Amino acid sequence: MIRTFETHKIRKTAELSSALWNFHTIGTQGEEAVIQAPVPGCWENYPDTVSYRGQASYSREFEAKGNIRLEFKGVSHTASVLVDGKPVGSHYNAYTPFDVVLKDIRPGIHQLEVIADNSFGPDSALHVPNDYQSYGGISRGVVLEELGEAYLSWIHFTPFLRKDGWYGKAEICVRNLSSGRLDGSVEVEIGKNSFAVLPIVLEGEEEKSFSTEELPCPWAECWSPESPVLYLITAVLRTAADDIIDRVGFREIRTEGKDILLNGRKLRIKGFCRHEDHPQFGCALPFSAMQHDLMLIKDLGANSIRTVHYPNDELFLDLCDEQGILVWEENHARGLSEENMRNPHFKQQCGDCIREMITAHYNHPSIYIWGILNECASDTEYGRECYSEQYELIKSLDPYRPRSSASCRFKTDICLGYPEVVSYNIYPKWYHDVPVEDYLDELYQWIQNESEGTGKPFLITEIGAGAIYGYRTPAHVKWSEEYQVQALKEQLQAVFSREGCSGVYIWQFCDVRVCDSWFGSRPRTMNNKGIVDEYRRPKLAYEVVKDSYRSLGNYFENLYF
Amino acid sequence: MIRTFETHKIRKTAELSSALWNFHTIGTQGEEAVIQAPVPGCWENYPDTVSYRGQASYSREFEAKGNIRLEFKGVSHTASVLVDGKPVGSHYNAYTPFDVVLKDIRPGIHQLEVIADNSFGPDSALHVPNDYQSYGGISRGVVLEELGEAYLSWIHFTPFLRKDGWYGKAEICVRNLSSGRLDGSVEVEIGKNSFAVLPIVLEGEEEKSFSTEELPCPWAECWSPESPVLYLITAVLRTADDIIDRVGFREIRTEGKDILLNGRKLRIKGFCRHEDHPQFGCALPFSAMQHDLMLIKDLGANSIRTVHYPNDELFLDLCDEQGILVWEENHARGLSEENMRNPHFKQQCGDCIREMITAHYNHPSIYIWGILNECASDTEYGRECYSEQYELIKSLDPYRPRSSASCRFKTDICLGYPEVVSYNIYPKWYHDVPVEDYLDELYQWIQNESEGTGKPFLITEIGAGAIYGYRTPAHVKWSEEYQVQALKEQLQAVFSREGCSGVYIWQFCDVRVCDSWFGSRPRTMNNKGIVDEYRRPKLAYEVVKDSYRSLGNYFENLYF
Amino acid sequence: MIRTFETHKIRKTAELSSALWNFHTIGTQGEEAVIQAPVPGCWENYPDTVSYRGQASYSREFEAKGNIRLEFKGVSHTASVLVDGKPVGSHYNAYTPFDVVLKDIRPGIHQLEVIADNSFGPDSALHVPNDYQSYGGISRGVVLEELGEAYLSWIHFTPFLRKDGWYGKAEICVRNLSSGRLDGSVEVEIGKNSFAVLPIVLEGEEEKSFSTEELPCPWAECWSPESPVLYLITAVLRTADGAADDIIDRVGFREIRTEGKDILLNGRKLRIKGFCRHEDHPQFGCALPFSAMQHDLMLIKDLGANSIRTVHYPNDELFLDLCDEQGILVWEENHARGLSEENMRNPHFKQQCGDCIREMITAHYNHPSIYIWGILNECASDTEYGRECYSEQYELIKSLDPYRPRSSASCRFKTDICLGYPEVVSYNIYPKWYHDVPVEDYLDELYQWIQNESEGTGKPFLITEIGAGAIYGYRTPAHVKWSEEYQVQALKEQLQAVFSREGCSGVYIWQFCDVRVCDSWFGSRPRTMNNKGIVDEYRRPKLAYEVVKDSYRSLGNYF
Ligand SMILES: [Cl-]
Ligand SMILES: [Cl-]
Ligand SMILES: [Cl-]
Repeated sequence: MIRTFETHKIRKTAELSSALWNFHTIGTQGEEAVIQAPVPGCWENYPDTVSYRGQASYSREFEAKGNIRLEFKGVSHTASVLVDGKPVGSHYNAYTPFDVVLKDIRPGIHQLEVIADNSFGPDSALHVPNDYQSYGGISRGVVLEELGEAYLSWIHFTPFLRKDGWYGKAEICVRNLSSGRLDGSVEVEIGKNSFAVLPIVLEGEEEKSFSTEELPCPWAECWSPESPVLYLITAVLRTAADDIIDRVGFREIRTEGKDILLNGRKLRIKGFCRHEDHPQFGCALPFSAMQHDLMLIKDLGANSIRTVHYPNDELFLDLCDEQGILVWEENHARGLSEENMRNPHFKQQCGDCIREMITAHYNHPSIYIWGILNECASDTEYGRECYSEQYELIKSLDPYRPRSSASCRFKTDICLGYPEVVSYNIYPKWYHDVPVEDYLDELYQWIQNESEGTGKPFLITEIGAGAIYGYRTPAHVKWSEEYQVQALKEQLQAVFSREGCSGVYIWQFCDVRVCDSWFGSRPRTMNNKGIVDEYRRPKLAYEVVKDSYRSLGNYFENLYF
Repeated sequence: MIRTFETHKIRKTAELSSALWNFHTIGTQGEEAVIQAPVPGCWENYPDTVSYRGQASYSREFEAKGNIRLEFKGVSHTASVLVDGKPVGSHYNAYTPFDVVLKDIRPGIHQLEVIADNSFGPDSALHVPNDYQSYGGISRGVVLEELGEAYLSWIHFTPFLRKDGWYGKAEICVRNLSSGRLDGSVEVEIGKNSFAVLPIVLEGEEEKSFSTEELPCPWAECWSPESPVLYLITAVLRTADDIIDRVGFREIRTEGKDILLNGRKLRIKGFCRHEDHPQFGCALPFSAMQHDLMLIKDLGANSIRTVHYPNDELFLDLCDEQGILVWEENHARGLSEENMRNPHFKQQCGDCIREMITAHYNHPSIYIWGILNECASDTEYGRECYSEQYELIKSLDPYRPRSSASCRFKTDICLGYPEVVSYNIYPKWYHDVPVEDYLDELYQWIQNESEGTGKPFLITEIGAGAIYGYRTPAHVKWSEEYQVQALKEQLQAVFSREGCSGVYIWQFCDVRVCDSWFGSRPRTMNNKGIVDEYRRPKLAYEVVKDSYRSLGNYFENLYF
Repeated sequence: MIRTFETHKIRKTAELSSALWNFHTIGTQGEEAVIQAPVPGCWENYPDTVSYRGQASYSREFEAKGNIRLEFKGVSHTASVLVDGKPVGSHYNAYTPFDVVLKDIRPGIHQLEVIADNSFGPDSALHVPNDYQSYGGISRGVVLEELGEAYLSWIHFTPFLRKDGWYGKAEICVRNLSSGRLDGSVEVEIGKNSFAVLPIVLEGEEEKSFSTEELPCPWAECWSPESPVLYLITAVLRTADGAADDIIDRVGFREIRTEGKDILLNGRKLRIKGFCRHEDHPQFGCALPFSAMQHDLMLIKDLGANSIRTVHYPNDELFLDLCDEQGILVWEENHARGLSEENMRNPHFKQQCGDCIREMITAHYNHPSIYIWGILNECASDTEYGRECYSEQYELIKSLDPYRPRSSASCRFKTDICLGYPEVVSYNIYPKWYHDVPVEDYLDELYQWIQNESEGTGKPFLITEIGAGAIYGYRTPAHVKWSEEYQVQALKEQLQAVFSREGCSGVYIWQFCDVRVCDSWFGSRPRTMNNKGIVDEYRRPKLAYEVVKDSYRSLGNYF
């Protein structure tokens, strides 16, 4: 399983994942055991490599002829792809998809080998020792596609809410693998309604996109948390032959003043930060584990998830689309110092992550905002140059969705003029003993009186508290579940009564494994601020969050007129 | 119960602790509940004050006439004593004893009240937010004595090992409560052997001490871990009063790189142990003390280090009787140069040292006095403080060796002063370096670059954290498996380190700490116990036992 | 420490416990090395004997001359006492005190040895494989007394509430150790008020009891939970030598009486808000120190309870002292739990029950906290032979204590044939734990059967056990049994029902804390523990702690 729907009926495709591949670590003189390992999977979950950091090899065979495309949905975190022993592709970043395209291969059985590497060091500017784990392995699916002379690389659909109803625009990218000029058309349907036919002309080996005009969609129903209506959009390429199928929802997301507006209504965010992490599956969570998390998150009363701190599996985003859950998705970065951001690969790897993330995820109605550079050095001049570059990269790829960044630069951020939404991570009553209301008011007033973020929508993108599941004390000391109950009660009461604040993401949904270097401040070498523990067992604070989130709706309905 | 033996047969004494007193917190405008609270006890263990920091009041009644003495073995941490509503004494520091002497009180029933305070702030230089808890309450016992017009305030006995066997010297301090001059004698016996009779002459209101000569003790058998023979020493004043203590005939001295007990080269197999228990705070009863001791003995240890303050004399009694060697230190842990410059610091350290050595002089188990654990021994002001306190110790007990647990890795400027050089190190917990390499780099520097060169060397702390119950195949830090492998490596290194006399593992059990340390202390506990706070053995318990049981108390096979 | 007050000022005494003694196992094919062990203590808490069942030796020395008494407050569970290598006494039952009296011993150093045995088998009819542990060792204190030619063996004080105020009677037992006749008097004062003088004539080697009349005590204030006023009662034996001996105890002026369906305390209708509590602790076995006792009591008071039931044996006098001073009502029972009809015809059963009852009431008579005597918890009250035993033992209690009410915690649901005998009818029930039946229905069906079809009709009625299991830390959204959430639900329904039941004087929750049990019970006892505590064995509150506290604190001590 790769998506919750079929993305191709014409193109010949087959999943190479959901299978056992041959696996062995590399980097030694001797023999290494070859074991049969699951793909998707993380090798930190296999008994003999629970602690392995380094390179390892995954291999299997496949059968194919002609022009082929191998799509990799995620390899943690550095990949080299070899087909029949020849290097044919490479990739950095565990959390965004990539592909290898091979022209006119011999028919028959081929050998596929992926070298996966989770090492830290100078080549890796995003994956570093950090407050979450960098796993190793083929952590998301793998797809073999047999192509013809040309194929549909992607389709991006954009809804528009006009005075008279829903309009839409489609943009399609076609890649010609033939050395000669190519002619044809692309026919586009949305939910079996006719939409457009685009004439295509490609010069030899050209990749180019073609846009339709803004067309009416009088048949379209809204996507919203209360009614998550989705449509399949289909593009069929005809030459002298190929398709792509995606899913869309008709919703508008814009900011106006201090309001985040969804389909014209003032949104209240009731959210969770959620890592892709699980004690048995690493970051390779199967469908069943995803939906289990989503059902707990819905039980808690939440309407939104924030993908700390990297792009998520499209299968998870699909499930948010289908259930009306709003998504903040951000590029892969957490807590990087100014010196970290001057790594010579940092800008290229951020740009690559952003490009791949938005190109792949453009169509997900659940995604209402793009985030960047969580807790990076937004208080420095060199930091500001990076924030500016990446914010403008986002706008060039998606001019419509709002943008933001979760800041921890308390009253020293110099980048708040750039985003549409100002967002702050704060931990009063955990890392600072100050009443939450006072801390939040001091920060909010500074933003409005002293920063270029004034008058914009404002989110608390992290608030919460640690608790080791099972540690309970009449003294309610920090790390006890009782103390976490008290902290979350006070924290949520303050954020939801802060005028000008659109809502909150609790840090965080579940406890998460972190890097060994963080052990000193991370009991059990875990981040323990989950409202459920790593085994999804509800801590005492679970009932406090549920009471709070279930007492509030998705929209501000009773604001002053 | 105050001691494991009776310290008085002539003097009239009654224990006022081991009882319920009336208790309420103070500092409010309204009514506070009066509850019946145990003494000894810490109010952090009573349900309604588990989080209380501040002042509280303890009171009961007692019957007495004439001259009386009220001895407090411990009040956590600042005390004010009132009798019939009049202030009559005060005290700072939870861990040392003190007394209140009142002259010629009317007969009948009297009101005793103790105001205990565990507050932090500028008045308190030793009790600070720290990596252990500052409890509140009457945490050790309370004794009422009815006195005549003079009494024995203490007796100190010193054994000497000479060419021809054991000698002894005794010093007794007598205090006169009458305005008139006082003449008498003091008869001293050890184990019902005649020892000396000292003539006494005291001016009015004078406290003065008198010493016997060095006298042979050919009947004396030695005290040692293998054979902890003890004798009762009794001093009887005649003008009428007595004092009884216990002594052991053992010699402790350093010679080169050796710590010598009765001429034999000692190997320390130790545990750091706080006075901490989840039910009893720092007010552990006899049964809880002996339970710890039986675990420590089962582990193969021969020694305990009183981190980071003097211990209950009842615990030291149990160590004397069981042959356990004790490192006892004054109350201080981790104080910066700025903390040490607190206007009260020098006074409070001096008072702690005086009360500690005066009260504990006779315990044969105590083989070394420590000071100023992890204080600022790398600074000049620190050195001034270490110097003063080391010399104070020598003036009070010129015979035991002195030391200090340092963490000033290659920067300590105070290693010229003590008889033993001692270091706290945490390789494979706080620093990922092979233990053998870290210890070698430190040991070489001491020998080649410091005035600690050529003296005996102890590791006074080494260990690793483990949250009891957290286990994982990945052996991450805080898992019990990781603590197993850390301790195995650490112990292997210290016992193979030539020049090192042994080790105190940090630590025996998990210990509650202050809320300000939560960030680096899971569960607001120090989790480096080999047993958890409920005394349940962690996985590493078997690794320590395997190490300690495979080694004796002495270096028997050194090069000749 | 043996008691919270001094029981002697004239008699010369010295505690031999609160000390290390020499300890080694005996009778094994292993090494029997000697270690230094605490007394009081249980050897299951010493690392090398954590699993040891059998015999072991405790020894120390003492110095004494002439007539001596050695008092043993508790040896678990079978003792042989030797002095200077010669056997001088023996005892069965872990939980009652006993003494050894020795005439005219040589002066100087003596060797004391105690062989303690916790084995199960045919000689032991009370200590059996059971739902609680039979520890081994000297588990309570030991006292050496140097006596003269006679001594005060006990003093029993009984208050009476009359129309014109408090009255009192005192009975003293004096034991002459001389072969010659003894003339003297016993002078008794209560709180420094003069009470009585009893003239004494004792033949050679006689032990005899002497009573006063019922005398007025106009100065006396009463004992109650709200005001637990206590007085020290002092008896001094005066002979030709002067004040030759004494005995000091403590009393409280309170009346306990049943009248109809009411348990009356100083006239008021009592409500029991109680806990069953074993003497069990994971570090201390059954040898809990003063600090551990008071920690338990402070938790029990925090929970809103006013009463404790000593499941299932007599308790340390130190604990009962602490209940006296804090106004906690005590149900105390003899040592027996769940013994079948066949278990009860063990040839030693009646002797051992009788010995336990005699020692319990003779030693504990004066405690004002004790308001009721229980016997034979969950024994074979539905059989004819069981009835015979109940009748014997109830009659034995009345001959030792004709004033306190009596009872027995029954589980013979609608089949008990012994409810005519006691003053209070008591039942253990576990609806919503062992039977899935709504608590109110089950309790109604039982209570109507008692009023309509048994000779228990019209008497006061208690639920002496109700509760549910929970393994601390096991929590699940499914609220399965053994989860802490399920225990919350069960206790809420359970306490609502009992306090709603017309004719019920109250309840003892089973139980205060989780308790170690015998290995043979493991099949139904997770962790080889009884897990029905409201705190766990380490005294950590389970979720149901808050449910109990809300229930108990919403009700007063009286109807
Ligand atoms: Cl954390
Ligand atoms: Cl720790
Ligand atoms: Cl159970």
